Amino acid sequence: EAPNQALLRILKETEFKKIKVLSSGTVYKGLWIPEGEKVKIPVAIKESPKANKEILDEAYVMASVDNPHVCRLLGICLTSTVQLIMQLMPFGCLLDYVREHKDNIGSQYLLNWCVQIAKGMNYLEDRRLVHRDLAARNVLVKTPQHVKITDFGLAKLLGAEEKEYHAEGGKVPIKWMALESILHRIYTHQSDVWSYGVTVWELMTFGSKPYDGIPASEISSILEKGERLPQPPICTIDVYMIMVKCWMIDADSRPKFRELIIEFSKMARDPQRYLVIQGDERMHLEDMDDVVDADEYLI
Amino acid sequence: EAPNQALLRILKETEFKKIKVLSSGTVYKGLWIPEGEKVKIPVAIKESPKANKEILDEAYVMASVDNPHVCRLLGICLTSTVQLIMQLMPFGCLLDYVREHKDNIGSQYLLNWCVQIAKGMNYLEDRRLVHRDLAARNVLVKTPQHVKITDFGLAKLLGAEEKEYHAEGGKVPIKWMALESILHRIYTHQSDVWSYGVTVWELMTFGSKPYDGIPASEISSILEKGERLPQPPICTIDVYMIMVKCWMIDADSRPKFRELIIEFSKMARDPQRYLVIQGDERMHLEDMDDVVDADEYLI
Ligand SMILES: COc1cc2ncnc(Nc3ccc(F)c(Cl)c3)c2cc1OCCCN1CCOCC1
Ligand SMILES: COc1cc2ncnc(Nc3ccc(F)c(Cl)c3)c2cc1OCCCN1CCOCC1
Repeated sequence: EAPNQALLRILKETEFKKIKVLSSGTVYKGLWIPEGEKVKIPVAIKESPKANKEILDEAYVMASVDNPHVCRLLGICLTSTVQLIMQLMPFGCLLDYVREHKDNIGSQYLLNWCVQIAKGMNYLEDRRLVHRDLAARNVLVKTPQHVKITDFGLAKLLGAEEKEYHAEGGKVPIKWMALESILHRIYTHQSDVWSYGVTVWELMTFGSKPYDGIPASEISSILEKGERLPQPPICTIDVYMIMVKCWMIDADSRPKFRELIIEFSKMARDPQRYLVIQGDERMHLEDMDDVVDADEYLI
Repeated sequence: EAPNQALLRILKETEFKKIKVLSSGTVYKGLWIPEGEKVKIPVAIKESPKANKEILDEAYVMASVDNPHVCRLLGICLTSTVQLIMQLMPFGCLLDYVREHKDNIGSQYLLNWCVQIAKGMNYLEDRRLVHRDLAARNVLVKTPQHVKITDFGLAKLLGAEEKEYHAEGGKVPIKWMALESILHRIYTHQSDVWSYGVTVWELMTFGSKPYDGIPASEISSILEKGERLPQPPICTIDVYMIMVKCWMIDADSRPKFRELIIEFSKMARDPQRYLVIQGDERMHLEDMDDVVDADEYLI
């Protein structure tokens, strides 16, 4: 179809200062001070011919997406060891965030996160991109009201009139996968819908593990036996029913992302009708002048 | 208003054995042997993206109702083809049952069925649910003394301060419909009252067809011409008068279900005063230890 005219920006190593380590093949929190632009941008910096190949395929995908609910790549640095520069998401990933803040999360936020994630996913679908790794661990938290989909490591831009992706053989997350994907390694936007269902379930149980203690090999048979993840205590049947629809064996019977936006919006507009959470109405979540968030830095 | 906290139960396909076919998109009589619970429950099992959508909207409604006179959903099975598991009603639907057993139905049973059906309908009204398809074909017979309202296919849970339901365009049963519903596609509990009147008429004539041989298009004009279904031979004017009240053009002038319970109870307490039926005082209607009826299976 259309030409991909995204720009890929190459950054000079001297344009950015690493501040502290966040993780360890080694991500830093840091600042990006482009050109002589009188801005400083908070960023996260990620720092074997297979490895380099992978990382540039990722940069390729992140470079091609532009949406308020998908992660923002600022550029790459071709230093001996390749660096990816992304928008800093100060609150980290949404799985840890619901784990660490359960006593403080109200229904309004849970439902907003579901709407935002369905918007990002609908946007990927429009771009004919299948994510293949949607999970709460792959959702970053810019602020508690603003999340973005990340981790484009398994993602696939569909070419042509390719309607599905047939994968080769790698390590792949079984507990978030559509059954067609597990059985036949086929991936569609419809199988992203299934992972969306699991992701919402992880949010609704405040971060609990799907099918905890079940080994991945059994998952296939359980699913065809017709079993699913159980209704989270906070969920009304309205919200659960939506999860279960995401888990229909017939892929075309699963809701579309665009429909998930509508359903979760309807509910977000009266949150306590749809999630029942104890204590809900009571829950709220140096040289620095030139600081500008990546979302405000458009070039 | 309130959060719907019904539970929706997902059953494992191996937890249930189909026994014989009852109908044909294909209902089976069978047994449900949950968990390792040392119980066996008699059940009926019902086995295109529109179709799946419909069936789950139904499961949604049946899951949200809990009353001795409304059908009992035990759960769903998300097998490639979706299965609904319900309580087995051994005597089938009440239309066929009055058709097949006319020489044996006394006034006591006729009046009890009217009370039970008004109780179920009053309970739906409390739940702000409009059934829209009340008819004797949609009443199941657990035992000759115990019937339950079924077929939630057209049913609508009213949200908000919605006082009516305005329907779109589908195939809808004209002979059981309130005139507002036919003319303007408006549905209230008050239009369920009208269908209640027709349903009682089908019971009182032992299963005969309302407006037999009249085509549905005429029905509107007949009704506004002021014509109604005729007084069944067995009915005293007491009982007929109640049918006719259910058929007033002014919807608010029709009785309430709660009032129908009272009226039919008064009559059930002296049945031969209100229905005159020839021969009334003379009419009566393997590995199995662990069998338990769904009504006794509360989880
Ligand atoms: C403030 O927290 C983060 C913000 C982040 N903001 C943006 N991106 C992150 N990760 C990330 C991931 C992939 C990348 F290519 C790049 Cl460049 C960055 C981030 C990772 C972040 O934290 C990593 C997870 C912190 N942990 C890891 C160890 O213990 C549990 C909590
Ligand atoms: C013993 O008879 C039934 C008991 C039933 N018990 C419970 N439910 C039934 N139907 C039903 C309807 C919808 C459903 F989703 C499910 Cl799961 C079950 C039943 C349907 C039953 O029979 C179907 C009607 C039998 N026929 C149909 C063909 O010839 C006239 C008589």
